[PDB]
Amino acid sequence: EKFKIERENKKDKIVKFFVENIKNNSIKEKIEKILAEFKIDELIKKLEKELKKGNCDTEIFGIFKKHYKVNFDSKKFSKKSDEEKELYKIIYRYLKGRIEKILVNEQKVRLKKMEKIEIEKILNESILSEKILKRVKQYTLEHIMYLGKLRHNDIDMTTVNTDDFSRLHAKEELDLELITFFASTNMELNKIFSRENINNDENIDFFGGDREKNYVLDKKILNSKIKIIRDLDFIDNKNNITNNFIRKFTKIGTNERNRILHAISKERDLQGTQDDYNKVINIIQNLKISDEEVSKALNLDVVFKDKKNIITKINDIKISEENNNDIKYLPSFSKVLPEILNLYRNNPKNEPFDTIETEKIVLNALIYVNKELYKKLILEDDLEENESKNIFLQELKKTLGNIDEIDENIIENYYKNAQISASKGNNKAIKKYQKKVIECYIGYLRKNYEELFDFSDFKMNIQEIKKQIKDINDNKTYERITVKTSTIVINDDFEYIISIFALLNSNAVINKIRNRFFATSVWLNTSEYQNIIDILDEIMQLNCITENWNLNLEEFIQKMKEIEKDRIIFNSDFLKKYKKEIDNLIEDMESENENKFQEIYYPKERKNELYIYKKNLFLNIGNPNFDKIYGLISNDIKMADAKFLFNIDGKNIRKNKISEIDAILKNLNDKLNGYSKEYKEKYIKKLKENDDFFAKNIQNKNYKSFEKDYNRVSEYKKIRDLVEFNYLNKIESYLIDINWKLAIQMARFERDMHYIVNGLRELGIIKLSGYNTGISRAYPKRNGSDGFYTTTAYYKFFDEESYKKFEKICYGFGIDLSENSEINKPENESIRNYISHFYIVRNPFADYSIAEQIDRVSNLLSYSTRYNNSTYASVFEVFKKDVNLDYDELKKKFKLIGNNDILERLMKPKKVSVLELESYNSDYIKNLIIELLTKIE
RNA sequence: ACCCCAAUAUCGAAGGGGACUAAAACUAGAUUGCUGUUCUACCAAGUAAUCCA
RNA sequence: UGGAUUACUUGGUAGAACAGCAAUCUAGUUUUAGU
Repeated sequence: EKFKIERENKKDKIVKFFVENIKNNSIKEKIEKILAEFKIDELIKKLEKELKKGNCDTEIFGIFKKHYKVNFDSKKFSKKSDEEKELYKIIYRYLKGRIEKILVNEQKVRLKKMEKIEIEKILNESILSEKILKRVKQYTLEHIMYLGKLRHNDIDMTTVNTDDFSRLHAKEELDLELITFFASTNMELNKIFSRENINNDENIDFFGGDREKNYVLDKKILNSKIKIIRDLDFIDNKNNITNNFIRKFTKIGTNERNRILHAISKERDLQGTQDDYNKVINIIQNLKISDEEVSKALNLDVVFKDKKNIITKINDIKISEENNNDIKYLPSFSKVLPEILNLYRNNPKNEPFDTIETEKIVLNALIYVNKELYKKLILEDDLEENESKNIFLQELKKTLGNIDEIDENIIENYYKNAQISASKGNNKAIKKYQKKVIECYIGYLRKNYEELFDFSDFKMNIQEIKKQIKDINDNKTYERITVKTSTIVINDDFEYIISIFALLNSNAVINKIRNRFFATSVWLNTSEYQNIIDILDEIMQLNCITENWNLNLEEFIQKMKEIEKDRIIFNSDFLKKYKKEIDNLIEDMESENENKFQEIYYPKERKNELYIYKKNLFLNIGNPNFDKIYGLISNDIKMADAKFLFNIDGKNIRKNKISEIDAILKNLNDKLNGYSKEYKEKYIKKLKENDDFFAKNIQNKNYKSFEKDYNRVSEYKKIRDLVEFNYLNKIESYLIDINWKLAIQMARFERDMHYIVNGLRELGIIKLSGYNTGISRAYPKRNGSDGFYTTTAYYKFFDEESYKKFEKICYGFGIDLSENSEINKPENESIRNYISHFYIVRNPFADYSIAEQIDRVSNLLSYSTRYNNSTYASVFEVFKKDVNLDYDELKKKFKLIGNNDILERLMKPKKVSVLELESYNSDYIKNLIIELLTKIE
């Protein structure tokens, strides 16, 4: 409620005053010649006299305003201008905020904690002048960026609604993510290509300044990788490059990032763009990878041989695309499943079959039919004007609510009444509601079905020996009866470029931009980003040379074959690397009775004969950074025993004790729902010193026999992770998350350097400008000086004096645009090149710690006060998946390049259960996160 | 622990919001363990051929 | 008669495709209560 009741060319003439007076360095004298007029240190004395009573209430600000009336003339004794009156305003309101915070501090010296701040202990501080200059700078900076934001997005300022502080506050948080996604495809497409010459081992900018002689790299590319590019018509036979990188994928790539960075919402580009037959190629790639229902020969079409028309009735159930909100309220399939199994064991029309292994076939054929049926009876949508025996949900509303009540939310309101009754001390209400809905669905099933539960006719494993053997061994069986299991259309080029980018990145990068097309569409309540939110949901669900055209397990033969062949992509280099690393693991330096890696890496005949396939080793031989990541886990791998299969005490874990611990942790997650945490804590600690009421629980021997079994399953899962190489994925995950999270704020700074230039062009301070097309950088750099104010920036200036005045102003705010000042350092000593080109994943540990770059981005974003701790809070949420954060320590002020013993008080061992146990790999992943951030070698 | 709120250089704004705390269903994912069907490889016991007799 | 080139029977094991269940964590949506 600040801007649009004021600033009628009046705040503008105050900001225009403060800018050219911070430039001339005058406020740091004005502030003390003004604040000396405030008389202090007797007000402190009468504050001491009133706190000698111990008031801390509504009688103190009157004393402060009375002393203000003594000092400042409350009568209009003077004729000061609006600027100096606003300095008075800022100082008086800041002192008001400090005195209310010191009164809540005086409250917080006599309560149960005594954090002390004495009043006379702080005088020569921000009281005199430390932070009020920062306050004036933040005021002027917020108004300059506020002007430049509206100028950038070409908004008429007079017609600004408050609603456009919600329409536009979310369409650029999405654009930071759409720029950080646009540059992590620039590094993925540098692992495919390089330049024509061998000596260039750097990155290309495909999206921007284009260049010819850009050809394939014959390493690190897989058949699944090269097949996508070969199917997208990027490469032809003999691996040459087609002319779609000069007419189709280049031009459509650069225009999108131009329209995102420059915020050009002018029109659509041209009709000469990606038309529909250029999109059917990507449609074909999405078609030929998804699963076919005909390709499901594994729920065994011998269970429904004589019932081969009930599923035609199932497939004739009509559904429509409402995706209704009456699915949040019905309990899910996990609760109706035991009752459907018990209904199968209630039918008096079927018998004990042959034995215990005949009917597991039948149950695994039947649960897939019941699970897909439950989502077609709910979604059974609207109908014509003679439909008598009707849908499931109307009997549900008939059981919940009375008649003349069908067109009203009785399900929603009845769940809300059950939840209100739950919140008044009646914990049973939600389970009672779920049991009523379940018995309603059971009563609906028994009268319209159970002909599908009729298993009178049965073959007692007598012909299903060779029923499906004869069904597969014979071809042309067109009557593979299926389940339909409820189209991909791309509209415009934004969809067309994000889909191609989304089939070129890792499966965690799409979760970063799917959730941001989601949370933007929830914020605006629209449905514009709906064709993109589901194309990203079908590509996240897709995750030929597997064993046919793949691993022979005799590694002499295939390396010799693909040496003498010059399965073509299976280069002998990666096979020899895989060979060498497994040989490094299995070679017993302790050459004794020790073959502990048997059946894990080799099938009972080792030493260069046979080698078992592993996918968390073979999918890390190939990235160009492998041996740096691999070096700090390999000694931990080569020292863990084989307690897995060598003894009884590792097969009693794979069969019995894991399920017992899950059963104990499933009979408390249902006993302890809907209770406050004080009750759960006073019960969860009595479970530790229990001496008679663990026998009423699942196991016995109250807590020692549970913790020993938890320790044994814990060390089993310790050993399973490293021998399967389940830490070479966590490290790559951490590196790509940290580099993503730093490139976010490095794009934010590039946006704010547009807002600065626009907000100071409106104010007439950096006037006589111009627009230079093609280059997409806000400010000029000294790269190619003596005339650098014109060319190397999106905005042109007039003379060099205008750029020098602009640089003086930005240095006054705290943004240094000089030579070599952590911005214009030449290569990789600038933050803009080490992070906006993704070198934390491409080349780790190279001359910089990770924790020494978090500081260099948390200090480049220190010119604003709202960005305070916006990087220690944004980066350290990556690690909450594996360690606990201490947020009270993390909101404070610190640094990481020095300040020893700080990564131990900022993160804790992840203590996890609903019995509050500790995690199985807490210490190892904690020490591995600490050593990843700080290693310089 | 930060932002905004007036008759405002100042005059019960000597206050009030964002906000936290806890609990439900539903959705999506990662790891581990289990169940079912096909395909492949390895090891062990068995049935059935010369050859050495 | 024993070593030996053979074909298939179950039986541990291990990989790949698909379907289902349970535990732990993470992100989200709708909602309830109180301060």
